[PDB]
Amino acid sequence: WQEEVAAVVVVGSCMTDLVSLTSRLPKTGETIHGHKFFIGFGGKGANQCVQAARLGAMTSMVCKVGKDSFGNDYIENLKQNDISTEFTYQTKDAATGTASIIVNNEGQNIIVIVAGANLLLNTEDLRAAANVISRAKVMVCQLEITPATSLEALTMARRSGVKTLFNPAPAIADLDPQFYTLSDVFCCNESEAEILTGLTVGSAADAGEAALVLLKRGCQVVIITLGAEGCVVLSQTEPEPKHIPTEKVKAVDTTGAGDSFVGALAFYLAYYPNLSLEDMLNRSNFIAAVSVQAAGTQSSYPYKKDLPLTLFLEHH
Amino acid sequence: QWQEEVAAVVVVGSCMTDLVSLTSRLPKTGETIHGHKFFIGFGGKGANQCVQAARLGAMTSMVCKVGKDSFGNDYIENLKQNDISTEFTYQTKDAATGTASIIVNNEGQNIIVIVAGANLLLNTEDLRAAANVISRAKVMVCQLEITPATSLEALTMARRSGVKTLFNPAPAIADLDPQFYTLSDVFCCNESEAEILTGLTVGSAADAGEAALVLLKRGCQVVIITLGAEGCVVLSQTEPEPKHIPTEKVKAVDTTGAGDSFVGALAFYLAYYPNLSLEDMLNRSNFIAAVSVQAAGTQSSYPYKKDLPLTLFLEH
Ligand SMILES: Nc1ncnc2c1ncn2[C@@H]1O[C@H](COP(=O)(O)OP(=O)(O)CP(=O)(O)O)[C@@H](O)[C@H]1O
Ligand SMILES: Nc1ncnc2c1ncn2[C@@H]1O[C@H](COP(=O)(O)OP(=O)(O)CP(=O)(O)O)[C@@H](O)[C@H]1O
Ligand SMILES: [Cl-]
Ligand SMILES: [Cl-]
Ligand SMILES: [Cl-]
Ligand code: NA
Ligand code: NA
Ligand code: NA
Ligand code: NA
Repeated sequence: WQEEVAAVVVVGSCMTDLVSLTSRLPKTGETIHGHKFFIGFGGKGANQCVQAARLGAMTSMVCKVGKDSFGNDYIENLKQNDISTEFTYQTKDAATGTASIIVNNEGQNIIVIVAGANLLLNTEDLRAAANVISRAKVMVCQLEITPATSLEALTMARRSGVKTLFNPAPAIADLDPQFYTLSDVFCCNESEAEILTGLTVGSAADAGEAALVLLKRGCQVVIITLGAEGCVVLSQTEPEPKHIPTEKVKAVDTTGAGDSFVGALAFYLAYYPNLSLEDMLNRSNFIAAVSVQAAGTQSSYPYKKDLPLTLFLEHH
Repeated sequence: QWQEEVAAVVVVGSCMTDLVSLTSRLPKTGETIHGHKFFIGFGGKGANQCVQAARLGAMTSMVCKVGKDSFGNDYIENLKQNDISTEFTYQTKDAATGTASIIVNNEGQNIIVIVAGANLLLNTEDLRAAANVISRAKVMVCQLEITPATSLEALTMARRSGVKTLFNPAPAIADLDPQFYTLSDVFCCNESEAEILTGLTVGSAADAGEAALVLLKRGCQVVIITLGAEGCVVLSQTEPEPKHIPTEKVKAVDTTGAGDSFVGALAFYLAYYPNLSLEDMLNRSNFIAAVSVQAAGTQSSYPYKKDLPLTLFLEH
């Protein structure tokens, strides 16, 4: 008997985060000593997948890691979060992707990303995932893997009528035009928006303007997250920007909040399709805001059993 | 056991996992950059020294503390692969294995963040359980990448048993307890360490000669200051006139870890060739350290006895 399908498929990155906490950031040629080191699980794709899974989504992570200790440990992390690893591949040709992060006591950081194995996730690897993709409700992609691969995944999703949620992160100024036209929901932050559009974006009104450019490039729904100001949304049917504020909380660590938001949104798009988009975004704001109230990235992302029941009910 | 060969060189000191990312530029505050390769290597001054000695044929034992974690288990396998005893390599769940996060551009310039972690939990009770191995050694080597009190106690234990002490005050500490000098049979440091320890400007063999005498007068029996490509300068209580021992000119590939190669070669000679003159030991140690600078990769650059000329192992 054919079992429950994954409703949320994430094609994207897994990165081992190698974090050192220090009291100052080093300069060229310097050695410095920090006071704490830890390994965390990151990568935009996996962050998003994990948030959606913890909310109860059945998910499948399509990604490539290394045939190495960090890749075996990432696979176990996915499984622990009840994520299908059927299309989590391993390769000996490159190490699992890494992010080396140095963070001083003011939260300023230096980051060196080596994408590694993530970049060897190829179009044949996606084709083997075709039946899972075609049965999904939502496909989520970012800009951490090879762009040809992500383009293919969005293409495959469209061909089966699967909703596409694209997060253009990290952003680049000459993004292939297809990424706008293949996105049903296009979601980025202020700094990404500024890179994509060339406009200065430092307010919800500014984000409104930038969103309109992204819409005219061929997006259907455009969401710009705004940190503690919440998010702003527009769409082809309602092109007037709608600012969706979020209640004032005292942040502990905002790292990974955007991924929390996107994963929440993927969950809602997949399991609650009749909610209004404004409702989905209020809920996604809420969930991301819970994540900013805890340290870490993925270890901050809330589970369904710790969130209020009202986040899982149909509209009042 | 008593009639068989025991560890002649016991190193009480540090082990660090090197987390290396290759990039084309070094990042600055706030920046995220991408590199093109990530790999894991083995470092820490104590383990580096031990590895060089072992490779030259010494029977060695590494007294150190790593984490009860993957990097600790791997560090232990690295020690064993290099025929080093890990009887007193401890593992703790209370901190992670020491790490060095190293970012290296294409010119070989680097930023390095060290988190000493587990190395700082090596304590006097750990040394007490190692007391019999320490007491039976010919040479005990320590540095300053563990708690200084612990290196001091190791030095003390060695002196109580008549074991030769080789102290590398690296990285240096400006208010180093005076007892360290009185417990050091051979005190070996580099120019920049000598400057921190003495307050003198040290940028030449002649400057080093002066700083060395300051160190000798603090109570060291022998003082050696390494000088990079200029070789080393040595003095002793018996012969307080500086002797500059040059090294033949080679084309360096990577000098990282050269001082540890020199120290480990010296420990080897002190333990297995005690009838050589010191000048001879230092000529040979310069040579071996100069071999290491001609290859990439720190411990992976440290030569083995079978690849070195026969003249390095001939007797008095
Ligand atoms: N300080 C805060 N208070 C409440 N919610 C916050 C918040 N910072 C972030 N969020 C929530 O997380 C969402 C994503 O924020 P954003 O994309 O700005 O995240 P990010 O990962 O770039 C970290 P940051 O916002 O600190 O730069 C926001 O839409 C909001 O819902
Ligand atoms: N360029 C070079 N050519 C030949 N031998 C070298 C060398 N650099 C270092 N060595 C050898 O290594 C020994 C230790 O040198 P030093 O203590 O300066 O190493 P180090 O680990 O501090 C790196 P660096 O010397 O580049 O600053 C020297 O005494 C010498 O024998
Ligand atoms: Cl610190
Ligand atoms: Cl692109
Ligand atoms: Cl004494
Ligand atoms: Na983001
Ligand atoms: Na958080
Ligand atoms: Na040194
Ligand atoms: Na070298």
